[PDB]
Amino acid sequence: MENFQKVEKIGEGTYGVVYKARNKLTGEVVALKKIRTEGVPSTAIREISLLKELNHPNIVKLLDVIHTENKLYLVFEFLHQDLKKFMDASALTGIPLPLIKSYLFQLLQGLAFCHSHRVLHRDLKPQNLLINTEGAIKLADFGLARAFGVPVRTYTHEVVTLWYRAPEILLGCKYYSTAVDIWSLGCIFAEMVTRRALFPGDSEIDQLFRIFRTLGTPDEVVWPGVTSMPDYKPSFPKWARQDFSKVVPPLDEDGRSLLSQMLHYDPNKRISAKAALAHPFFQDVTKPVPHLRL
Ligand SMILES: NC(=O)c1ccc(Nc2nc(N)c(C(=O)c3cccnc3)s2)cc1
Repeated sequence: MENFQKVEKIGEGTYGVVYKARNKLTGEVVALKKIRTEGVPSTAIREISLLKELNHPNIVKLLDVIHTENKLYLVFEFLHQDLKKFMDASALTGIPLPLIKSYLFQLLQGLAFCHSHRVLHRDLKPQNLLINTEGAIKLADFGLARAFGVPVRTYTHEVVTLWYRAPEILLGCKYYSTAVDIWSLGCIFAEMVTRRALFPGDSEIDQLFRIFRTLGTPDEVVWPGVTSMPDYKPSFPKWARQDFSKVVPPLDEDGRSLLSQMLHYDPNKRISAKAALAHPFFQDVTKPVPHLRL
């Protein structure tokens, strides 16, 4: 990269490779994401160019967009660690509840902001959540399937994670609502608490059935319209819903209650980010600083 200096490769997202780089001129350290190849749509670059204005303390700042040679480069502010790494590093002891609560609260603030601006993330996962030494956590990547789509892998043979995908997506809904982000965040919340992914599916059907085995196979009573969904099959096994206290022990009732609302099957009953911020679980929220080893 003529203007930069790919310090190190720090990821390989579902579109391209992310590098840590220094602006040889400004000297600023940034995350540079290279995107795939035969001209690159102008509709996306306009969708992207729209993200530059989406600034919030809990959203990774998109600094520059550069189109050149069937290659699209996205320049983002750099953060030192992602939540996946932090969770793995905290696996022995667990992330303290107050920090879990702070991170959840901040991510809901970030989502309330995006959603009020009619922007959906669509692919929330621990690897797309970045943290710093000051205790902030920010939303990164944003997918962009409305300006690109769901990739078969990433760009070069890679197993896309389905663990955080909302059921309406798995059932073939063609129009996603902001509810898909609340579902993913609920899955991440559970994972921070238990130190185990909630629904670790290894295929779309296994992902769906893992959800059904835990929350019960949905029906018209809890999810009006579900049996008419594109990929719904009357032949799906009928599993009973599991007691919620068994899913995220030892989370307190306030936490369970909020998680249950973030995981409602019906996208329309699923709690909004705005409403979640008002939940009693956050009455005593604070902003602890994490112990980060960089
Ligand atoms: N695992 C690591 O050591 C690690 C180190 C530093 C990072 N730091 C990152 N900073 C930004 N801004 C990132 C992104 O904007 C991003 C994230 C995910 C997909 N696409 C773009 S990744 C992330 C991970």
